[PDB]
Amino acid sequence: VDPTHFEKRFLKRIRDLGEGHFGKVELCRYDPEGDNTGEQVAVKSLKPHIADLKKEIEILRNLYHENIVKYKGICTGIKLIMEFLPSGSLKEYLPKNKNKINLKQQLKYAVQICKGMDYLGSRQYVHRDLAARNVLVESEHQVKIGDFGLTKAIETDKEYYTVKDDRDSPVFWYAPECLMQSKFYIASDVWSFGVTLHELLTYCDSDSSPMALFLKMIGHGQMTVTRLVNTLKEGKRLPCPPNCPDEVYQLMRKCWEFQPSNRTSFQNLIEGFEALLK
Ligand SMILES: COc1ccc(Cl)cc1-c1nn(C)cc1NC(=O)c1cncc2cn(C)nc12
Repeated sequence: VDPTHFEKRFLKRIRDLGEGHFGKVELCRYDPEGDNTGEQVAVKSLKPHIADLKKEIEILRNLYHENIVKYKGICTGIKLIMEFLPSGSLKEYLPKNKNKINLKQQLKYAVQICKGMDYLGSRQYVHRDLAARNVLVESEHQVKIGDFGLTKAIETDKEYYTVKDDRDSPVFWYAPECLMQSKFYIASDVWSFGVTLHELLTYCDSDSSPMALFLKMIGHGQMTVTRLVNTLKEGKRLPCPPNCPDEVYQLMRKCWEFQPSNRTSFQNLIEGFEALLK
């Protein structure tokens, strides 16, 4: 018996957890005994791209870290089976738990995101989609990177992976090199982390989301990106979140050096946050 093989006959759908343009995540119970005592699992599938999900499955099957959602197996199109985190993403969790998640907890979540991302980069992968919606909450004390749908392998001795396609990109989390040349470096993930940190510090408030704040700064869906690149070239950046200490904001700003080669590393962020937590 292969513990990573989930038979369709016993994989029972319970309800939706979330959905995108092409992907879907559902809560299921894998219930071979048929009495509703089986383990609950999160199941990612595609809406009725298949090659992409097979690549994501193989990436996650080979990642093992406390701040990366656990791979459990497959159901064979194909479905990806993972552990289930009932608290969902930071985007759903933070607005409902502000009283519980103070600055000290926010900085510990920032450390955990950095550790999971640093592990990913050590494996020569660039995530390309780091945002609060992709950070899952295990508990009030732990977060995990929870999706790898856009993840690419950077070739050995190369510094970036080039992605040119017709798909909708999270442009308000993208570094200048991603917007201008579709080049993704590990440092491009650091830029996205700075935006995710801003979301975490604003408790994922929609009125002060990266998209809302950049749209206020820039003033059509087709001219948006050029005005965003120009704003970044001018040295403009997302403002300090409400009640965020300047020392935290300065670490966030080091994520957003214009050139990828000047940005902080994830390990330097971890050390900076650990110094503030002491
Ligand atoms: C990262 O989240 C997503 C990624 C991709 C897509 Cl199509 C949707 C979501 C998502 N949206 N919402 C509202 C809630 C989501 N997920 C979960 O609650 C979830 C829970 N436990 C383990 C999970 C593993 N994954 C991939 N997702 C997991």
